[PDB]
Amino acid sequence: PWTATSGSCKGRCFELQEVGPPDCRCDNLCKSYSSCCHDFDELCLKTARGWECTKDRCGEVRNEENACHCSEDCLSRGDCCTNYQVVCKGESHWVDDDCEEIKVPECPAGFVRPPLIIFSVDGFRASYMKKGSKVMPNIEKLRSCGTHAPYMRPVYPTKTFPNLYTLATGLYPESHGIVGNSMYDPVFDASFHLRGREKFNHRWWGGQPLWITATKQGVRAGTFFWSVSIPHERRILTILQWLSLPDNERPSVYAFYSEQPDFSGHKYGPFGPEMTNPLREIDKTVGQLMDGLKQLRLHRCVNVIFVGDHGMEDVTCDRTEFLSNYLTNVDDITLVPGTLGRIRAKSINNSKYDPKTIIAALTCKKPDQHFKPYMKQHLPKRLHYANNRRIEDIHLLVDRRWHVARKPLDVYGKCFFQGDHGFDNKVNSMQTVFVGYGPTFKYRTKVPPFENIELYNVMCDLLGLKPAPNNGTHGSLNHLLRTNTFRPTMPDEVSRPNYPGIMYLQSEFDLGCTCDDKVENKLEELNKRLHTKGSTKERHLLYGRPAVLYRTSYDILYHTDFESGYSEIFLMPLWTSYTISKQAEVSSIPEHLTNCVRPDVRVSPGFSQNCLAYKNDKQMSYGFLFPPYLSSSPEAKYDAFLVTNMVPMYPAFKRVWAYFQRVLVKKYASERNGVNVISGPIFDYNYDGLRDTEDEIKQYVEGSSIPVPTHYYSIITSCLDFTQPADKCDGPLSVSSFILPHRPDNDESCNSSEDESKWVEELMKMHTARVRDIEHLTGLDFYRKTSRSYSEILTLKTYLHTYES
Ligand SMILES: *[C@@H]1O[C@H](CO)[C@@H](O[C@@H]2O[C@H](CO)[C@@H](O[C@@H]3O[C@H](CO[C@H]4O[C@H](CO[C@H]5O[C@H](CO)[C@@H](O)[C@H](O)[C@@H]5O)[C@@H](O)[C@H](O[C@H]5O[C@H](CO)[C@@H](O)[C@H](O)[C@@H]5O[C@H]5O[C@H](CO)[C@@H](O)[C@H](O)[C@@H]5O)[C@@H]4O)[C@@H](O)[C@H](O[C@H]4O[C@H](CO)[C@@H](O)[C@H](O)[C@@H]4O[C@H]4O[C@H](CO)[C@@H](O)[C@H](O)[C@@H]4O)[C@@H]3O)[C@H](O)[C@H]2NC(C)=O)[C@H](O)[C@H]1NC(C)=O
Ligand SMILES: NS(=O)(=O)C1CCN(C(=O)C2CC3=C(C2)CN(C(=O)c2cc(OCC4CCOCC4)nc(C4CC4)c2)C3)CC1
Ligand SMILES: [Ca+2]
Ligand SMILES: [Ca+2]
Ligand SMILES: [Cl-]
Ligand SMILES: [K+]
Ligand code: NA
Ligand SMILES: [Zn+2]
Repeated sequence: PWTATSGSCKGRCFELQEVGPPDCRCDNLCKSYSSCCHDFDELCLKTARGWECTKDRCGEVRNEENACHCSEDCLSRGDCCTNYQVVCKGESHWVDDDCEEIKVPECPAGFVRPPLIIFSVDGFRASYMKKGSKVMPNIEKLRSCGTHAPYMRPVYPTKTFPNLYTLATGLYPESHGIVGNSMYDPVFDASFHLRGREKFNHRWWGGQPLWITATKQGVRAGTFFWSVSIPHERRILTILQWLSLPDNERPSVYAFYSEQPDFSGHKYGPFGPEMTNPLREIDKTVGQLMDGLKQLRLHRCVNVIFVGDHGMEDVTCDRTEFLSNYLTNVDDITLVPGTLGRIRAKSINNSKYDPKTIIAALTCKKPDQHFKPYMKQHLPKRLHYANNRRIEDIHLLVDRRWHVARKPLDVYGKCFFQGDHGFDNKVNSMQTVFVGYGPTFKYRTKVPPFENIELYNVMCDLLGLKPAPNNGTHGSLNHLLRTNTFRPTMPDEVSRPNYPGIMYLQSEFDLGCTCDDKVENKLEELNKRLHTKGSTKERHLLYGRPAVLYRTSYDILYHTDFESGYSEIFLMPLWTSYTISKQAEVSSIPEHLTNCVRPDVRVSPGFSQNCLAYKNDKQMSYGFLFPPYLSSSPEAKYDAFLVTNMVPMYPAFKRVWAYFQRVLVKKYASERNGVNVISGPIFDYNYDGLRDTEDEIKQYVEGSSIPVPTHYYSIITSCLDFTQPADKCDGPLSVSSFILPHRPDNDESCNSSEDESKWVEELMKMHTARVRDIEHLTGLDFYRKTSRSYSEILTLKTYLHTYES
């Protein structure tokens, strides 16, 4: 829209509030709206004499034409060149100073809290920290002397706006709404693009980003965004000038963004020899900032975060898959292409368009096919990439180093580029960086890798703000912090369990399936009773029972080898917990326990499954949560065939589940010196990442009230010190978990005609999960009763086992 650009920026340069149409603008974003006053360049973007003081300029008379100053008044004016005190007052560059612990904020009088400066680097791959260390001394000083992770995991897709906005909000893209760098919203009937004006409309941007959270709570925020044409040196000088403002106008939070190294990375690849110079240049910018802070006596006052959005992979246009090689109908689709694919109908008036036929035509068609198609609800749940109408139903997960495109003309265009990003967020090349330096961060401390969704909470903790509701786990990053830790309380248990005893006779049941229990001494008779009353429960429930965080009716069921929380509403366990020692033996299913299920005399027939429904349902079979293969004794093996341990399983999924239970659990116990396993169903028919209520379930076992899970989870816990057995661990724990999709075929696994040893593990790795993912999906809270700090437990709950080298 039109602006009066006739007015002036005099005494307004980089003003901290964005003035409306009646005026022309002088803020750091004015150029991006073509709204600056005519004299913005002249007054606000000075360049004369460059960015550095020289000996000749020391004690110059102030000339207001200069980009920066070397006059005696510059310190109190806050506009010296960042090297002024080095060149003119015999001081050292910050990077040449030994690091010294910052135990408290050393701030000028009138500072109410340490400022936070967020320095974001686009496309800064995690491995640049080591690989570029010789050319980035300032960054290396921040890293070594402050708090750093070896890498930080971005969100999917590993694109720029989704990640930058996740850093801003603590939200998954599905929640904040920036699901891609390009998007179509069918409700608005509008398109969002990198180029163009639509991206500036507020309706795209969900959640509450840090600058708003700060403003709403009375903390002044620096104008976060810089028009691209403003040179980095000017952005630095501007932040330092703002930090020199009076107490009642000075921001408490600042942001710097660099388009490098992403710009060069796309052209040259992540490690192209051309990459050295951009890394040197970013390091020089960091050194300007630190030297400038040091001049202002703020270098032991501010907290600095050095963070990236995502990494960068080698991708060249010869590694392109074309949908025109697969689809005969290729002109009837719209593709959002590149390092991910999203497909929809070109016209909503095409009644032929059929997603099922599209998926089929894209599935395992070429031997080394470098993408895989998914309906979005079938994507790995760790990606949290489905619950937004801007995400098309059909998704293509693209292999690292490749692109997908609709037709070969479209690519001639990725042949002028050698790098890209966007792939699955567990891919090593997509990982990025985190360093925190300052009074509130720890000193010379390495922390484990963590996800970028956690940072918003921490930025809030650094500024004294209450975060808006978000997808971080607040407290899981307390180990990065010297002070201002957030100490939450465990959620309160909402439903208390029943503990049913023996209440039903065998003949009350009509299961249609019933084992012929033929076997029939008081040493063992009291033993069986004590096991049913929970005498072995300390062995199998190592960390307390899970708490149920919603209103329901459920029963705790005790057994020799396993304990369960059985839902009377869903007719199956919510959780089954058991411990397998390193010594445990695997056994096979005896004939008196084949093709049959036993009534559980603690649970009414009306609250039990039955076998007739499985017989009648020609598509659905059943498996067991506690694995009968791992029963401790032949007497205990009967418990594994109780109807209360049965769950609905498609025969295709049974292949996966049996291999897990019969092969992998024991392998893990051998490798990890025992494991504790908690397994159960998940119902997420509306693909929102949250536990379904009973009225959301779309599929039941034929002719019954038995709901069919969308997924099966397992949480596998052992001692981080693997010289201690899982059931006698004195210290921190180790965990890996999965959320496997409960699918009626193995179309996902292109090698599934082979033996399970050639494909099931690969599937499970792709569907690796955090405990916290499982908690959202089940309304359960785990690790209630450990010896450990609750924040250490929150860290453990956010861990993801990625399987990357
Ligand atoms: C990740 O973390 C996030 C954040 O915690 C989790 O996301 C939250 O999840 C909740 C459950 O799905 C969801 O609760 C909704 O809220 C509905 C109100 O939503 C609107 O207002 C929200 C609050 O706005 C105000 O406050 C904030 C505070 O900071 C300010 O910044 C605001 O400016 C306001 O002052 C607002 O956040 C929300 O934003 C969404 O929608 C926008 C479009 O308007 C998008 O721009 C934005 O990106 C958000 O979009 C996401 O979320 C929506 C779902 O809301 C989703 O569809 C999108 O795909 C996208 O994912 C809205 O503007 C409320 O109406 C809902 O109530 C129904 O269900 C409840 C259950 O208790 C019923 O009891 C209730 O009766 C009600 O039923 C009625 O309506 C039904 C639905 O239409 C209808 O069918 C029925 O018959 C009834 O009539 C429910 O409470 C939060 O909205 C959501 N927040 C965000 C930001 O996403 C997320 O779950 C976490 N993920 C995981 C995996 O853990
Ligand atoms: N990869 S690619 O897309 O092929 C490539 C294309 C070319 N390209 C550009 O044109 C850049 C993209 C971009 C520019 C210019 C300026 N810019 C911001 O000023 C910004 C900062 C921010 O910072 C958010 C901060 C929140 C706190 O944590 C640190 C980040 N957030 C947001 C928007 C999300 C709101 C925006 C983002 C680079 C990327
Ligand atoms: Ca980026
Ligand atoms: Ca759900
Ligand atoms: Cl995209
Ligand atoms: K069946
Ligand atoms: Na297959
Ligand atoms: Zn990029």
